[PDB]
Amino acid sequence: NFTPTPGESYNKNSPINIAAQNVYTYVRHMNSGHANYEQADLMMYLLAMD
Amino acid sequence: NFTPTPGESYNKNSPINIAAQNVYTYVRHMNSGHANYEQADLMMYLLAMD
Repeated sequence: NFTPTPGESYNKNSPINIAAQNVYTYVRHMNSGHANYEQADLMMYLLAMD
Repeated sequence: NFTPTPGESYNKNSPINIAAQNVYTYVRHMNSGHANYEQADLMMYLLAMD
């Protein structure tokens, strides 16, 4: 019986936040336009999808 | 035992600021969208990466 986790996180130097930065600059630099969401909104969406 | 430096800088006519202008108009004119950072933010990022 398990709980899905993003890993431990205490600050922006966490691997989930560095991954949020990496995936947000991948997605934002592939989509023409001004986004309305930040990197943390995209990673929280990406965990809710999990 | 050395200290890495951007060169001497007293105003915007400095070579680090002219280089900031040059690299910022290279990066901004290759990326579709409205940036949120200025030229000085990009050059300070580019020195922190060094």
